[PDB]
Amino acid sequence: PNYCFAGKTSSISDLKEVPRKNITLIRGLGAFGEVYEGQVPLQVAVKTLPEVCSEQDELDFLMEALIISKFNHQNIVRCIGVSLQSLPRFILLELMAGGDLKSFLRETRPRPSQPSSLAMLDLLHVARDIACGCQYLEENHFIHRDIAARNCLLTCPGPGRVAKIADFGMARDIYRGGCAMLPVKWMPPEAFMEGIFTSKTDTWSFGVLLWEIFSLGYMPYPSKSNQEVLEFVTSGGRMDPPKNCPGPVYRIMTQCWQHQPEDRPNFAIILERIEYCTQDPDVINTALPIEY
Repeated sequence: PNYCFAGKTSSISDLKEVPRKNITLIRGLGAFGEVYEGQVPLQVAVKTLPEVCSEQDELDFLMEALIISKFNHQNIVRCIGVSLQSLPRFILLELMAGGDLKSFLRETRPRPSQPSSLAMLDLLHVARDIACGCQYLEENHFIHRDIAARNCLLTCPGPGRVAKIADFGMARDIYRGGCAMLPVKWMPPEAFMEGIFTSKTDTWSFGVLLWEIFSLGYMPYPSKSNQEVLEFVTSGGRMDPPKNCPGPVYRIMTQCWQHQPEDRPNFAIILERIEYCTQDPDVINTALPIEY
């Protein structure tokens, strides 16, 4: 099977096959398939394909490799290569020691133990990082379909951290699952209703990611089920600001959640507005809540 991105066609032959003897698994790092820290030395993350898998699982794994390998942007996780000619098959990825963004936010919340673990600027930098990645996808006409905190990774826990889009499983499934597994809480009305997807789809999802970020890792639409959210959003309902969220930041969210896709900003505009928030002393001097 071939893969097309940015007007070019690649195949399995285009993937950089790394000799299996050059790859060593160091430690597990935590649904389908496991992820390890590895060495090729170059430190990598290793995603494995279970040997007990269907032919469709194999094609899915291949397509994931093709998709990530063809992106070229600092805010999308790099693919070092693959090891598909030995079993179990490997995809070799940029090692992201900070882990996933949702877990990071939850575990690094300000507490009386760590009163200054995070500040507004840290959150705005994460938002900018992912918005930069989204802008790259948008300008290359790639619709992610699942922009959410769980699908982003951090290079490290500490101050120089960079956030990157990591998981492209939904886009992979669509490129060629069930209702219960659909990320409804991240989807715009035209998406779950008509199955219409555009870049304005990802704009809506990014608004929800922004809420995730500034809530410090809460599940969107607290206390609402998927179907309750669907009816809520379809009726015009929107989330309230996260605790202590600056007005200028919340306004970016609500612009991302405009009912009509044409009324939602593209990512160039979103980046401009995030940048403006980062300049505003009243925004960045706002204290985040301390979780007791």
